[PDB]
Amino acid sequence: SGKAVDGDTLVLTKEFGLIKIKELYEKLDGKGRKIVEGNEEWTELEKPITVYGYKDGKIVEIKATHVYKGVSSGMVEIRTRTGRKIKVTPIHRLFTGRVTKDGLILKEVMAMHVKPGDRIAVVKKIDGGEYIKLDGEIKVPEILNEELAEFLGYLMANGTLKSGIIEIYCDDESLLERVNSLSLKLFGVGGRIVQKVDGKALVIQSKPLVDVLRRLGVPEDKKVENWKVPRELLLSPSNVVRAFVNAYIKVEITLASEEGAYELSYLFAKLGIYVTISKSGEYYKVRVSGNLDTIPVEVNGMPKVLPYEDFRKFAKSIGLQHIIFDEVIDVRYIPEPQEVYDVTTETHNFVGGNMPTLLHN
Ligand code: NI
Ligand code: NI
Ligand code: NI
Repeated sequence: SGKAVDGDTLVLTKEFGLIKIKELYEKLDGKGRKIVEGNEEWTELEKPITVYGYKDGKIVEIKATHVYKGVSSGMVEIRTRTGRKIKVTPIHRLFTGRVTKDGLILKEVMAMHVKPGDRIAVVKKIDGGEYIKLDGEIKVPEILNEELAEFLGYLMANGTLKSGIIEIYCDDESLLERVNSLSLKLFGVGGRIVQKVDGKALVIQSKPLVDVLRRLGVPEDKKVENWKVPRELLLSPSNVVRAFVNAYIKVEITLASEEGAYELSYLFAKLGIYVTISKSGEYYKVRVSGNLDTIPVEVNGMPKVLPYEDFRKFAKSIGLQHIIFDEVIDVRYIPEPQEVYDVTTETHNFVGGNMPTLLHN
């Protein structure tokens, strides 16, 4: 086998958003020049796609030129403290590393040899994105600007899409006037703040508004099985995502959708926001804290581990990041054959996993 990952491993791409690598492979398969050797297959893509990777000290957009599928006789599963869970072939590479006076020093380690306590590299800040254009009756904003994203923030944070009706509950009357004002501004349709008998609420009665908001990917409400972040938000610029997130939080988020929680970790990473995920019973809890409680550094040119409050003093001393170092809590070998997948990029690394992780093929 080569250096490869489980088919459910999420990958952030420009062309398809956040997608499991087996589903990306099915879309790029054979679209180019193909080489088959037994159970392994390589395609040199006729049209390279765009993914994200570590390059010149930043997490940025990069080209991906080749795809791979084969079989591995077993896998390694690595669980870290922030909640990353990555399933990879034993020779797949990850990065350990340290913070020094002149930036990060990294070191490749095969997944088979990662042990608990290792500080592996994960992605805290994603640079990238561009304004997305969207698809008469209710007027619709033609690009996904900051105002539309702010509206969608409030909506998905505490709004439902009953009937052909939109309802948004809260206190803080200024938030609710803001939502109605933005609704009139963007869509030309307003609502009245019906002081409901539980608390205050805004309600907009427009059958075609809930419909285009559904087409945008807005969930009918929270507490739904397939709750997901609208695709276009992951692909948007940083200021748009900030307009969304500042509205979505008025700090923890409980969901029943594994996928939606993972997508949220990517959305927050696009703002450099440190995020953890935990699973209580069947529910997922996305917690929004800027780094771990201990940080691996180089002092005296020698390795050391510093608590957070000594690390911050040392870091302010030297001028301080897109990458941080998560702590492994569990390494497991799974002796089970499965299909594995890979994507070749110019940097020989890419950003994937249930939470943004720097993977090295
Ligand atoms: Ni290498
Ligand atoms: Ni940056
Ligand atoms: Ni509220």
